[PDB]
Amino acid sequence: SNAMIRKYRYGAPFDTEALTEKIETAEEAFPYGEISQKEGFAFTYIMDEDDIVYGLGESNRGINKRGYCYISNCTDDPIHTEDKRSLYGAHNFIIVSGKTTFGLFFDYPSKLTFDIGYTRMDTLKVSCENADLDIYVIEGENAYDIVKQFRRVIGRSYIPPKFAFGFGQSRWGYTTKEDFRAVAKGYRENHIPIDMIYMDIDYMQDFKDFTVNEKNFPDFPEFVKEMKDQELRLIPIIDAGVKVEKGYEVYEEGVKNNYFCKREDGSDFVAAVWPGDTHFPDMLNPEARKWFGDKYRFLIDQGIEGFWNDMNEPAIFYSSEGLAEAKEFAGEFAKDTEGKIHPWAMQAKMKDIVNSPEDYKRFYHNVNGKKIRHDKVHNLFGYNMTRAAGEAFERIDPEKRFLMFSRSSYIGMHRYGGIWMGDNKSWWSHILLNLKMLPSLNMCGFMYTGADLGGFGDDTTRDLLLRFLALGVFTPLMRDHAAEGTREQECYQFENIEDFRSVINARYRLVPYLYSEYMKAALNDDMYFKPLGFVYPDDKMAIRVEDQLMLGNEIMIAPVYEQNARGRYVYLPEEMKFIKFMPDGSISEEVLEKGVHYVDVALNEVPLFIRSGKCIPVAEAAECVKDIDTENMQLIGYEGSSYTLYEDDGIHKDYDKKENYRVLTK
Ligand SMILES: OCC(CO)N[C@H]1C[C@](O)(CO)[C@@H](O)[C@H](O)[C@H]1O
Ligand SMILES: [Cl-]
Ligand SMILES: [Cl-]
Ligand SMILES: [K+]
Repeated sequence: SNAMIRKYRYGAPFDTEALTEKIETAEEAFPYGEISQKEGFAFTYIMDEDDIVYGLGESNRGINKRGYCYISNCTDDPIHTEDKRSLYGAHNFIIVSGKTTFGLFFDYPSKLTFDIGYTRMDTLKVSCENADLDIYVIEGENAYDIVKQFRRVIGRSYIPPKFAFGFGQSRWGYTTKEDFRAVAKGYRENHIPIDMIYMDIDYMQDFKDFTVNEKNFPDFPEFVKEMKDQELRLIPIIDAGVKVEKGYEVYEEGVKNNYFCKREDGSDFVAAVWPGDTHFPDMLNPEARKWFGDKYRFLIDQGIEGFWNDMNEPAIFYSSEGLAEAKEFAGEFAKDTEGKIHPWAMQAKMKDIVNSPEDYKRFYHNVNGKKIRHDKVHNLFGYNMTRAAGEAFERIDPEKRFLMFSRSSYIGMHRYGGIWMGDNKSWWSHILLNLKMLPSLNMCGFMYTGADLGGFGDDTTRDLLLRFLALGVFTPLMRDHAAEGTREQECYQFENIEDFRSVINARYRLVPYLYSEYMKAALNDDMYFKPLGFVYPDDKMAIRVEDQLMLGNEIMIAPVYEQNARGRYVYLPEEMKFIKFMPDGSISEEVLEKGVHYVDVALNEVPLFIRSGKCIPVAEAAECVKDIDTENMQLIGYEGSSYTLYEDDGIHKDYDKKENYRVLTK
C-alpha cells in the first residue's frame, strides 16, 4: 500500500484530516536534506542550480517558487503586492523538480515558513515553532507524477454544478430588488451571457448570517424565482462571524449550546466584523459544525443553489480587548502636551488591533474534550467552515451539487468547495497573478477557482476588464466582482458593449469543452491547468514558461496581460493551431510551428492554441448554460483526431455511467 508515500511524524500533531488515505508512520531517517529541532522544527535542503520548486497553491509570485519567502498563515490582506508573504490560503505542498525530484506535504496547521532561496539562493528551509507535525514525502519519476500521487491521497476534488461554469456578476453594494433587477436587465437586454448574480453582505438583515433583509425582500423566495426563471441564480455570501444580538436565533442557539469559540475563562470571544460584535462558531468542533452547516437550509429552502464563504481566516477588525487598548492609547495621545506620543505611534496602534496575532491567542476550539488555543490551529478555520457547509449539503439534499467556494482554505477543504483568489486589484499585474496561481492550486486539489475579474479594489478601465475577462473565459470560476466605492465594473457600464458580449460569448461556446475537462480531471484526480513543464518535461525552454498554461490534454492558453498591447510573445513546444474567437462570431485559425512567435490578439479577441493531433468541440453562443446546444457541435483542430466529451445533467452526482462519455471524431 502507498509505495511512493512515506509519513514522518514529530511530536503530537493535531489531526487536520487533510488526507483521506491512512499512511503508517515511517521509522527511518528523514530521506532528504536535514532536520533540526533546536528552534522547534526546520527542514533544510540544498537545491541544485537548475531545480524548480512547484507548489504552495494560493501563494504569491510565480509558478517556480524559488527566490522568495512564503508563510502559511491565513490572513485578510487586500493588498497583494510582491512583498507579501501570507495571503488567505495555507497549501503546504511543494515539489522539488530537477536531477533529484521529490514532493513534500507539511501537515501542520499553524504558522509555517517556506524560505525558498530567499536567504541563500541555493537553500530551501521550511520551519515552524513547534515540532508537532506530519511530513509526507512523495517519490516519483517527475513532478506531474508526484502531483497525481498527492491528489489521490487527499481525496477527490469538489465538483460544482454545471451552471457554475457560466459567467457571474457581483458587487459589494447590491442591496435592493431594484439593484439586482438593473444587473439582470443590463446583461439580458444587451444579450450578454450570464448565469449568476452574487449577493454580498447588504442582502442580510443587519449583516446577520442566515437572515434576509425583511424591508428589501419581504417575499424572498418569490424574488429568487423571478431571477431563476431568467436563468439567473442568486449566490449569497455567508460570513464567519455571527452577530451578537438578543433574540437572533443563530446567536441565541450558539450561546446556549456552547457552539462558539471561547476565551480562556469560558466566555464567548467577541470579534468585531461587519455586524459589529460577533462570535465565531467553533469550526473544529463536530457538533458545532453540524449546527452551523444545517443553517444553510434556511437559504436552500428558498431556492438558493450556491454560496460563498468569506472573512473566514477568521478576519477580525478588532476584539473587545484590542479596542479597549486602542482607546486607552488614544486618550493618552489626546492629552499629551510634551509631544512624547507621536502620530505614527497612534497610527501603529490602530493598525495593530486589526487581524492581530494577539487576538488569535485569545480564543479556543473545543475538540474531543480538549481546548486548543486558536493560533495553534489557525489555518484550519476556513477549511472547516466550508466542510461544515459541504457536509450539511449532503444531509439536506444528497443528490444535488451546490456551488460553494471559500476565501480561506487548507488542503482537505478542496473536497468541499473551491476558492476565489480574494481581494485583488484593478491592476494589470493581477491578470498575471491570477494566471500563475492556477496550476499551483490544481496541484493542491483546488480546481474550481478564479479571481475577481476586472480587479476587486481600486478603479478598473474598459480595456483591463476586457483582458481580465479573456483569461476568465478559461477559469472555472468566472466572476466580475468589485469593491464598494470603485468605478462601476459591470460589462454594460462601458462603451461598445458588443466587445464584452464577444468575449463572454467565447466562454459559453467553450463551456461544453471546459466542463468536460473539469469533470474528467476531477473524476481521475488529475489537473485541469498544468504548467508547460508537466506536459513537455524534456524541453528546457518549456519548463520555464510561466505566462502560458496547458488545459486538459488539448489546448494551451496565453492571455495578454500588458496594457495597450496588441499581442504578445509565445513559445510553442510543438506545432499548434492558433485559434481566435473573433468579435463577428467567427473563429480564425492559423498553424504555427514549434518555436517562438509573436501573435496578434486584439482587445475583443479570445485566443487559444490547439495541440497537434488534438481537437475540441465548440458550441454556438448561447446566453445561459441551460440553452447551450451540444448536439453536433463544431470540431476545431486537427484532422484525424478525436476528443472524448464528458457530459452529464450537470445537476446530480451520477458520474460513473457510460452515457456520460461520447467520442467526437473530426
Ligand atoms: O476583507 C474584507 C473586504 C475588503 O475590505 N473584502 C471581503 C468582504 C467584502 O468586501 C464585503 O463582503 C466582499 O465584497 C469581498 O469579496 C471580500 O473578500
Ligand atoms: Cl421580495
Ligand atoms: Cl488539420
Ligand atoms: K475594481
